[PDB]
Amino acid sequence: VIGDLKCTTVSINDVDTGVPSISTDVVDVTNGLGTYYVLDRVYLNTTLLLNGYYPTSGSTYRNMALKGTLLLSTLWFKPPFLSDFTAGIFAKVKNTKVVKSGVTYSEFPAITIGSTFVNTSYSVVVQPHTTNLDNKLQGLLEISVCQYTMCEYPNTICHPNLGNQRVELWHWDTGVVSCLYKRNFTYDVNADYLYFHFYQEGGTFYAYFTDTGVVTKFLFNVYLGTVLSHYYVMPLTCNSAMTLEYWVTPLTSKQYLLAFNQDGVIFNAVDCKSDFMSEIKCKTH
Ligand SMILES: *[C@@H]1O[C@H](CO)[C@@H](O[C@@H]2O[C@H](CO)[C@@H](O)[C@H](O)[C@H]2NC(C)=O)[C@H](O)[C@H]1NC(C)=O
Ligand SMILES: *[C@@H]1O[C@H](CO)[C@@H](O[C@@H]2O[C@H](CO)[C@@H](O)[C@H](O)[C@H]2NC(C)=O)[C@H](O)[C@H]1NC(C)=O
Ligand SMILES: *[C@@H]1O[C@H](CO)[C@@H](O)[C@H](O)[C@H]1NC(C)=O
Repeated sequence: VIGDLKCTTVSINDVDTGVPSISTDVVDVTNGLGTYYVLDRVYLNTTLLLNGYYPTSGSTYRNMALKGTLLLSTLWFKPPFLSDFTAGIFAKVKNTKVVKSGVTYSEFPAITIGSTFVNTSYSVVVQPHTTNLDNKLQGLLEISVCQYTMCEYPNTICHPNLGNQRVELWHWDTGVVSCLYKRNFTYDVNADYLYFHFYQEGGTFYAYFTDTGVVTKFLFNVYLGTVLSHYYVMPLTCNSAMTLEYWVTPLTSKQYLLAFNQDGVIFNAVDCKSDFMSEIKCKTH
């Protein structure tokens, strides 16, 4: 169980198979991927040593995406899918683009980061939403940090035009809900991959993002005053048979050597303590 409101009892499959296999991918930071621009300053034709929240080059992502249609399996809402959120996580999210009746769509999972996922605590939610405006599909990231009454078995659904067996049910809250943060951010519905840094330091939750290139850029922060402990990528139920990828690898406080080109772009990165050559390279400015 994720949150502890019994929101639904419709098409829940509690009988227990094996635990699903989670696909893996090797972390490669060489072209800048996994790094973010420094918000307070732009760098040009230079290379910089700094401390940040970075993944371990050479370790793995896990594809945390769960695609469904009608049946929600209870296994989806436990480890290894409910996972630990310590220092932070770096996300590599495929923008699944499926074509139906002349229209290309934009679908990928939503993620919640929280402690207990009870309405006595604050949970972060990053949920995509698309809407048809002037016969052209636009995309938003709906970002909020609230005292959500999260559900046991939280899911999202795809665009109605792709059809749905299920309603969307990841929290249940009729009244007013206290929110530390809420705003929407647009994203390019034509992007192949979206990239996310989520981390926490000194009671503050941070977030970075990009839908262009491989190097993220500051999205928001908010002071929570508490420590978050878990993340859950929610299953996305839909009638289209589509392929979802939500690759997550942990961040830790590390030292990276980043190279900035003439346009201010991070085009190369080195994880200093990852391998022996990276150690030496960082030790030679
Ligand atoms: C805050 O969360 C709880 C759920 O954890 C909400 O509802 C009650 O919770 C208790 C214990 O979990 C259950 O035994 C009750 O059955 C729940 N109520 C109902 C009507 O089912 C509680 O209402 C939430 N508060 C707000 C303001 O959303
Ligand atoms: C973030 O975007 C969503 C989607 O555009 C906004 O939700 C809509 O708001 C209108 C008016 O408040 C409602 O009548 C619609 O039903 C909402 N759409 C859905 C799908 O729920 C939301 O208000 C935006 N929030 C912020 C803070 O910008
Ligand atoms: C580095 O940056 C400057 C900034 O104008 C640019 O003109 C120059 O061509 C770049 N390349 C080198 C090798 O300095």
